[PDB]
Amino acid sequence: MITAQAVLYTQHGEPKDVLFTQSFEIDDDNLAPNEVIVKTLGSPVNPSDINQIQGVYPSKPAKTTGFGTTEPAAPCGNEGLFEVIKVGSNVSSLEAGDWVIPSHVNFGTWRTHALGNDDDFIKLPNPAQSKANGKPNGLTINQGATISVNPLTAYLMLTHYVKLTPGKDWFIQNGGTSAVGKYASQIGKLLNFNSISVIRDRPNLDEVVASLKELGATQVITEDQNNSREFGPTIKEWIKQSGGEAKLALNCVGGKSSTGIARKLNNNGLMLTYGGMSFQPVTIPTSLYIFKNFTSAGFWVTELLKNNKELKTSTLNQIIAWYEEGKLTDAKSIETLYDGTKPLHELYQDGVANSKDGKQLITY
Amino acid sequence: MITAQAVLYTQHGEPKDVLFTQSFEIDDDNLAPNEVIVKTLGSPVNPSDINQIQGVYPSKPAKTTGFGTTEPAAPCGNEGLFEVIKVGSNVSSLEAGDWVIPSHVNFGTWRTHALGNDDDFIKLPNPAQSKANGKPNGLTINQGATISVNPLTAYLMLTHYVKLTPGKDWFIQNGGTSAVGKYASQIGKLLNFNSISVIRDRPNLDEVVASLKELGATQVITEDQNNSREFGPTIKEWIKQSGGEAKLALNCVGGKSSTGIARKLNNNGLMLTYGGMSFQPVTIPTSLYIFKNFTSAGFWVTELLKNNKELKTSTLNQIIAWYEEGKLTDAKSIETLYDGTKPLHELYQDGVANSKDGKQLITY
Ligand SMILES: NC(=O)c1ccc[n+]([C@@H]2O[C@H](COP(=O)([O-])OP(=O)(O)OC[C@H]3O[C@@H](n4cnc5c(N)ncnc54)[C@H](OP(=O)(O)O)[C@@H]3O)[C@@H](O)[C@H]2O)c1
Ligand SMILES: NC(=O)c1ccc[n+]([C@@H]2O[C@H](COP(=O)([O-])OP(=O)(O)OC[C@H]3O[C@@H](n4cnc5c(N)ncnc54)[C@H](OP(=O)(O)O)[C@@H]3O)[C@@H](O)[C@H]2O)c1
Repeated sequence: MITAQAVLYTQHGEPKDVLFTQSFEIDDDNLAPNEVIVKTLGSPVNPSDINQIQGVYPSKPAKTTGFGTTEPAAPCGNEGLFEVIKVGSNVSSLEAGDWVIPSHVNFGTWRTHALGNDDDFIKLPNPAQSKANGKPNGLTINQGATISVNPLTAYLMLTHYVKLTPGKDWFIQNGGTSAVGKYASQIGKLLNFNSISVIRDRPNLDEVVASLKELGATQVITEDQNNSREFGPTIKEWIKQSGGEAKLALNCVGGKSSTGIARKLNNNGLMLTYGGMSFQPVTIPTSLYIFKNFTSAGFWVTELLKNNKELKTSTLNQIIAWYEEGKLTDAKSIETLYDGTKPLHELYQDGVANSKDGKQLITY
Repeated sequence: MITAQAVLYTQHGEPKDVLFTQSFEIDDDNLAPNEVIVKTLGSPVNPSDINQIQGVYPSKPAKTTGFGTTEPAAPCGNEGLFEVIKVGSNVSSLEAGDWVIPSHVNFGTWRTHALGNDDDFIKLPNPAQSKANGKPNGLTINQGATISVNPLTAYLMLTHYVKLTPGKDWFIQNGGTSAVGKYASQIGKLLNFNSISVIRDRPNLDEVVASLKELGATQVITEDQNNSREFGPTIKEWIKQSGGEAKLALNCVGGKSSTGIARKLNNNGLMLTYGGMSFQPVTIPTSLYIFKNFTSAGFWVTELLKNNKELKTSTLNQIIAWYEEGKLTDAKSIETLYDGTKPLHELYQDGVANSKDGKQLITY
């Protein structure tokens, strides 16, 4: 008989307002033949998780009484890393000790345990298994807990929409310091795509520029350079010299930033909007559409991979392989350990409030 | 020897400031074997013509001294209807009396005459020729003079990008009172597309609404209604109750208007931006891209048809056929006749100044 904790809400709103923690019990002695019990190792706070609770994200778990509430309640969090604790009599694809992520969104990963069927999960190698398998590296908890959204998002935006000629063509991305952006820089490096990362200026600009170039940005500019008519020819020359074109823009900021990166594409450019961190709309001069044949589209990993297990699997497999080979590193998280002294929902509330500090991971 | 008149400018700027009339001589007796002389029958004042004169349009005729000026000067106007006055010895694609339009932009149509080669012109049937061909109608001067831009633009936007299901699907367009808008409404009716036209409010709204519905708009709303969150569900009902979807948005306004019509599309909607009458940029909420898989693109008839003679021909032929069959009517022009007493440039300056009154056509 396991006592678990889950972060719930019964009504949408700001996480600081509507979240609470619900204790509930899992009976490890009553597993159906295809059922599995998992224990959470870590799960991040993503913007989508927050948007989901706020009610402005049209993919969400049902509100149910399943965690022992009287009011229907929804769990929180869409990705995370779990460890298999026990499996039913008919489960052969998972065993105790295995690492898994949810196979689908809306599973609720802001909680200590879960009961599910074996097909609710996708197996990741644990570090012991990686090492036994002759890999130079095993996954860290943060790498496994964050493998399913941001790395896939970067990979798919860079490969699924426009073919960049290796060693020649460019993508331009804003939110250069974001977790997605750091994955995008690395994957650009691994696939030999040139890239410009746009970041907000900061006192240690030089340090951050150096870090992003190491990850794999070709050039790094500030949003002020992004805004600059004067600086524009600098960017054109970079591209001219490469013999390639700027064919793809990645936008998770909106507002002026989206305008700026759109302007820097060659004619017949494509922008994918995948976030709006500024809360400002995507703003594009009429002339880009008419005269430069700019196209502005969206990207939603959840929808793309909704009914494409094949694409999810091969992408996820590539990310796993890169980690095991040491070719990819994670967007690092600020980690907060749950030990039962402070209610679980307060840790996540803190993670939401502190997300400005950088990606937050709640660990167990 | 023919004495002609051309509207020119030596320096870019507002038409009211920079235009003048230049007399020039055309020799009707010494034509090269491929050369053609034409007499202008009518030419309209279009936004792009003004933008060229203003120097804010990326495609413009070269400044030249060929009209007999000291300073180099450019001609004005991109479309018009001409009558063939005389052809060279090797010309067999055109005869005297034939009706033609320019085959390419930047021809300079704000003038009485032109000398060019036969391939500078595209033949339309004159009313004699339509009659002899058994059509119930021949083209009018305004229909010929304005056939080459706005109706091709409306047709191509409606048919070249997304397939609307006849009798079911919708497009939504702003600038509903524009010439292009009025063509689109009719072409929508002819192809059995449902549509919403968004227009600016005005004293005679009821009359304008009736007029556009007569042309073919299924529904007409004001920009206020376009902006209204409360009115939104009413528009969604129109589309849902028809059994179709709103798949296409046509934008020539920009700004809040572009936002509003984008919001009315179903998932996987496409917006085509073909103008920016508000001078505000195309503004799209991030959520439409991510969650509605909205796409925003451009339309420039000049670029699209620039190397697609077959598509241009097919479209032009259909527009001609509908006029001939009496199935399509022109967006009406306010016509100013040049009798040679008032300087030609003054007629066009007036046309420009009065273009807010509606499409202006100078006739000869
Ligand atoms: N569509 C999808 O499928 C999908 C999937 C995953 C993620 N996303 C989106 O990707 C974006 C980043 O996600 P993440 O997980 O990588 O988050 P993250 O690690 O927390 O990074 C947040 C980023 O936003 C920047 N930022 C914050 N406020 C800003 C502002 N007002 N103007 C400009 N930049 C601002 C931050 O830059 P600073 O360092 O300067 O503060 C940082 O780069 C989010 O919009 C998220 O919703 C979308
Ligand atoms: N990209 C291409 O290939 C292409 C081809 C043809 C035309 N166009 C563009 O299509 C547009 C219409 O051209 P047209 O020849 O049809 O001109 P038009 O007949 O003169 O129509 C002008 C339209 O603009 C509206 N308008 C004017 N000022 C406005 C403002 N501040 N806000 C909102 N609406 C405003 C007018 O509405 P009101 O009645 O209320 O005044 C009217 O609907 C222009 O932008 C033109 O440049 C583009």
